[PDB]
Amino acid sequence: YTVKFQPDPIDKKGWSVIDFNNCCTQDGGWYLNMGWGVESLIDNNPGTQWLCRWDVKEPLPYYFVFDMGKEYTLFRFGFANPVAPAAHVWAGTSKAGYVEASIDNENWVKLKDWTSPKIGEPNVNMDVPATQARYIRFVITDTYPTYDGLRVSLGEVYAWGLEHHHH
Ligand SMILES: [Mg+2]
Repeated sequence: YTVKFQPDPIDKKGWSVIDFNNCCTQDGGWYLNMGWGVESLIDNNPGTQWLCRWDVKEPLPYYFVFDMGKEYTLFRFGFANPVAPAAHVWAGTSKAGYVEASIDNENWVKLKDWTSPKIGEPNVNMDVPATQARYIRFVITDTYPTYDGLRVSLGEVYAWGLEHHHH
C-alpha cells in the first residue's frame, strides 16, 4: 500500500497471454472472428473484451499467465470490466480472486487478493508488494451470478512497475 504515485501502466506491447484455461474460442471457430479471445485482454483498451467458454459453463477458477517480455518490479496491478461497444458488459462479474508473479514461469509468489464490489465495476486496482517479475498470473475465483447463471467477460488487465536494466 503506497501513497499517491499515479505513474503510467507498463506498455503491454511486448506482452502476450502465454497461458490460460478458459475462453470462448476453445469451441467453434466462429467465436474466433469475434475478437473475444484472451489476446483481447492486453490490447490497450477496455473497448475490446474477453469471453469465457460459453457453449459449456466451466467451473471456476479461470486463470491467465501474461508474459510481459522483459523483467519488471510491479508496484500495482488491476483490471477493468468490459465497456461498450463490448458485446458483454453485463458479463463482467469478477468478484474475488488473486494475482501471482514469477520470474521464470516456474516459481510463483502471491501478490494480493483483489475483490470487486459489483458487476461491471469500472476499474479494480490493488497495491502489490514491490516484487520483481516477468510473468503475471491473474486468477478469477468467484463470480457474481447473472440472469443466465455463471457468465463472465473481462475488459482488460493493467500492470505498473519499474523496468529492470535493459542490459
Ligand atoms: Mg481489452
